[PDB]
Amino acid sequence: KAAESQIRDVDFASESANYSKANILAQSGSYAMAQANSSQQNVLRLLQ
Amino acid sequence: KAAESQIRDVDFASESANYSKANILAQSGSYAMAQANSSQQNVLRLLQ
Repeated sequence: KAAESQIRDVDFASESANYSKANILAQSGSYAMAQANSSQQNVLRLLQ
Repeated sequence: KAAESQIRDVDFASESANYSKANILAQSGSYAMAQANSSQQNVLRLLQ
């Protein structure tokens, strides 16, 4: 029963680290997308 | 998609320059046409 646990279950020690890392990366990626969508507003200064 | 954009779309950077240049040229050409039409009034001074 212990040898099976070694294969099947997850260790919350590492799992919470992975989750927090992925969450901060999600925030960063959302900011990057929000900036990428806006990165073209400068063209209007040419046209106006 | 980016490789296609490189071939198909236009860059407003250069396009606005081309457009403004052509517009100023149009104004100058219109003035030149007006002066060309008017450049014959001086004959009347002979006849009068």
